[PDB]
Amino acid sequence: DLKSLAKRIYEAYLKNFNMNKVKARVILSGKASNNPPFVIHDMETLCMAEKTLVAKLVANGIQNKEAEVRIFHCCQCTSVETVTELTEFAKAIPGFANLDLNDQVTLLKYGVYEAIFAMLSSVMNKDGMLVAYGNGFITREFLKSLRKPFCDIMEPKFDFAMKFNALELDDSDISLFVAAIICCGDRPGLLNVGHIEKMQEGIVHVLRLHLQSNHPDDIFLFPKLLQKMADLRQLVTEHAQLVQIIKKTESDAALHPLLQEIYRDMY
Ligand SMILES: Cc1cccc(Nc2cc(Cl)nc(SCC(=O)O)n2)c1C
Ligand SMILES: Cc1cccc(Nc2cc(Cl)nc(SCC(=O)O)n2)c1C
Repeated sequence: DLKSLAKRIYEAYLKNFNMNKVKARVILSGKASNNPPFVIHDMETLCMAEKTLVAKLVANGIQNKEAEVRIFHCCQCTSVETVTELTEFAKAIPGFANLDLNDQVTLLKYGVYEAIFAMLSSVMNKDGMLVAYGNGFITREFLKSLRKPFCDIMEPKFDFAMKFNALELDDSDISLFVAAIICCGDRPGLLNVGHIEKMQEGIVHVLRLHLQSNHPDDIFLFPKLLQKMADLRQLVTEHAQLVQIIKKTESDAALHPLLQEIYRDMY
């Protein structure tokens, strides 16, 4: 029964996310054959990568804009796609589809970015992150090179990811972790907190059992992951504040309407 739950969540994860850790680590390891990632480490390579990966935009003249504005809009596009995937994943979580329609929206509103930065670790190593469906690799140092405030976007997530990747979780662990993130009983605005906590309790229960079987060498792995969930909520809170800064101080860098709605009245 509980392994049913764990397998259903794992299978929904493998099915709904176009990029997962095993596939990411292959690309990140320099392995693979055709269509390897284009490395984006300075202005020259960013322009080259854009001419191949976003041809229509280049024809619209985006390369007249600041590199920081293109990178930010690239980030937004990835976020919209990942929110779409997480929304479908959550539907595959047992019990979620039975919740009130307003509570589903609320759980995903507060959960998506915590889950996003958790799973972002999977496509990060100490030197950069995968982008563009595995076809680009943008270096950590190039991102640090951007003018403020855009140089402050990615680095706190690199810092989180290096410590998160140190736990050596696999997709079977991560799928349960993300399920636990979404089914969070203390989100603001929740109508039926009681059903969500019962849903949360069952998922975390399976997580605890799964980590017991999958990581018998890490005595405190379960409470370490509880702490990472708190760490992610703080990271998202801070991230929403930097995005709000960029929204008002930085013109040319408008916010997408799906993401705008996520941050509205969030924190
Ligand atoms: C790392 C990478 C890969 C592929 C394309 C791009 N540049 C982008 C990507 C996107 Cl989705 N959008 C833009 S500019 C959009 C606009 O100016 O409204 N520029 C970048 C920065
Ligand atoms: C899965 C993935 C990989 C790479 C980038 C992104 N989007 C990000 C990541 C970071 Cl650290 N920052 C941003 S700012 C735009 C937004 O708030 O959605 N967007 C995402 C969501």
